[PDB]
Amino acid sequence: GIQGLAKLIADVAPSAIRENDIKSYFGRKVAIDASMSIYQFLIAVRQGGDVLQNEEGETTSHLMGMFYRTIRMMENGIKPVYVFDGKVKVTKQHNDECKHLLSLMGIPYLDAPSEAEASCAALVKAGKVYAAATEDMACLTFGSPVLMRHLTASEAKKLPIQEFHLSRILQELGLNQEQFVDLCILLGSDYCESIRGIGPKRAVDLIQKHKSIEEIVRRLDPNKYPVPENWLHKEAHQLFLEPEVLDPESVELKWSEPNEEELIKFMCGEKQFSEERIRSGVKRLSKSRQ
DNA sequence: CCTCTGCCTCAAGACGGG
DNA sequence: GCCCGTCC
DNA sequence: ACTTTGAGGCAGAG
Ligand SMILES: [K+]
Repeated sequence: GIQGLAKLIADVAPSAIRENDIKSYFGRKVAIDASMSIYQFLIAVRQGGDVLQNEEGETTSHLMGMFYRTIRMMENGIKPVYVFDGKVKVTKQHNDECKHLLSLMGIPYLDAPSEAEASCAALVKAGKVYAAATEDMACLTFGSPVLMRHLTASEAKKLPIQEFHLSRILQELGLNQEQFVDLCILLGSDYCESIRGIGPKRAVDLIQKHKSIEEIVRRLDPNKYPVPENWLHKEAHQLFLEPEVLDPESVELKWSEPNEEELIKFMCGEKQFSEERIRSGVKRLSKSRQ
């Protein structure tokens, strides 16, 4: 994520956030970070202090969450493509099992060379999907034209679906993508440190005036705002600006009919899900394809 | 105003019966 | 609708 | 990660 970026946009560029009804997204395609969704299911889907599992002790919380959340999206007319991270722990077995489930459900997935969010952003840039459905605002820093929050949130949570439009953010802040990347570094990114004493108000002001972190460092008073030693801001800038990403043209994205017979063998025979519940889910999925 | 830091509170997936 | 036990 | 974890809201110092 980017520390304080969503709050900043709401505070200073609220017109960049559009809130629309779920019905308005019927038929839209979205990219989703599979690795993060697996991680979240391992945390959320718990019983008695442990993940759901079959009698052999093999985890199934990830399968449970992926199976029903995907069906709910398709019931809303939203077609997801899942993006797996490239180069509580998400294991290779978790990924392989979720990929197997997705293939049997007829849901496309892709392997990112590196960051899943950056490859999600690349898919939106190429027009392959409408938006990245994520809470990670760094997807904007990777250049995603549209980010959508709370798309999969249950109705009970009463969280409105929010579209963040990158072009509007840049227009309101008066910045280009390169300057926006430097601003996100000053706000606080996973890749490198931020300058102590420089928060969201001063970072926006300094980026608008000086236009680059390099220029900012020269202008700043070293005594008042010392930078961290061996600051990797040039490296982080490059990771956001030119990330290693998949080729959106490489793989054709297709949503196909689920394979109920194989889903029963895998989810019920092996993973010991209730057959009644799996068949009910498959029927909802088939109905949503209409 | 602005940015910390420390203290605090509470959500964290989906389903289905009542 | 919500509450809350259960899912595996 | 619910016999825990962590993100965010708040108040006040500097
Ligand atoms: K800082």
